[PDB]
Amino acid sequence: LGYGSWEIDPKDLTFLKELGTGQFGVVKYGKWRGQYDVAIKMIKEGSMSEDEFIEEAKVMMNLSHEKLVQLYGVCTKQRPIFIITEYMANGCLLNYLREMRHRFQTQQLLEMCKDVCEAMEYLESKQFLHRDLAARNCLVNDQGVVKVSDFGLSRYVLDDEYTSSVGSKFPVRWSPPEVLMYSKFSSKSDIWAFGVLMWEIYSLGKMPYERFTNSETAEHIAQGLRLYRPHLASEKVYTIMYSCWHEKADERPTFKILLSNILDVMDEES
Ligand SMILES: Cc1nn(C(C)C)c(C)c1-c1nc2c(-c3ccc4c(c3)CCCC[C@H]4NC(=O)c3nc(C(C)(C)C)no3)ccnc2[nH]1
Repeated sequence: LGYGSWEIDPKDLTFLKELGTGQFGVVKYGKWRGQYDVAIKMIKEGSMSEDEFIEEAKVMMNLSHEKLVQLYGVCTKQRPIFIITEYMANGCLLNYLREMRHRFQTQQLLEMCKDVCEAMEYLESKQFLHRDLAARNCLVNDQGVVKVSDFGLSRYVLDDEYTSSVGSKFPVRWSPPEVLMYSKFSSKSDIWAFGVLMWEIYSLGKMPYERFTNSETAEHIAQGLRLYRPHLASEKVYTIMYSCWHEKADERPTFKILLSNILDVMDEES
């Protein structure tokens, strides 16, 4: 009584560990009904357009793919509201990449790219944009599988420093020229970001354009210059990520085409 299909009873949650603090505040690890691992976003007051998100959560619930971090439900009766998601034991892809001890083989790096590409192909098939695809917004489970996280939530951020294209928190380094110039988001801006994500993976989580500021990056990419080949990327892998950065959005591949290209390179580089 008093819960829709989207609604989780917060009394069913056991809080176990703090995972960190992001754009909407603290996120914790816990259990649901004593036995199911979950992550719990405790949505900071003022940080989210909550009513709009709650309506969208109904759509997000139905986005189900193995390589997408699942939304399990929301707790909306109380302030702060909670968002309950799939838990990922190996944490953020960016941090995971930066842990040199893993000493990833290039086949593992390509598999990470494929994991993300599968998730993104699924989202593309639902005409659903991520809008902030980057290694920091991917997660890794205890089997080393990478999944895409927090797809679509950018739409509900109430922080001008995140939303404004000249804001301090805006993902300049993952954005195509038409986003930077006209804030024109499309499937093809997710494609561009995916190419940068591939670059992050093969660079083991270096900052894209690490020697530039955001402002200098915007200027660089408007002049047609690009990231260049990470040491661990083969020429074939580099060709794939580079294909994501065509100046003309309509000349960039789809995620289906990228997936096919990644599978081909796996077959050629096994
Ligand atoms: C990390 C981490 N380390 N470890 C070990 C290895 C030490 C573990 C187990 C984790 C871990 N973390 C998660 C999370 C999670 C997701 C998002 C976030 C957080 C945590 C908090 C950190 C800040 C970003 C934070 N962004 C957000 O909440 C958000 N960003 C957005 C954007 C795009 C801005 C729209 N929307 O929500 C979810 C599911 N399983 C997890 N496992």
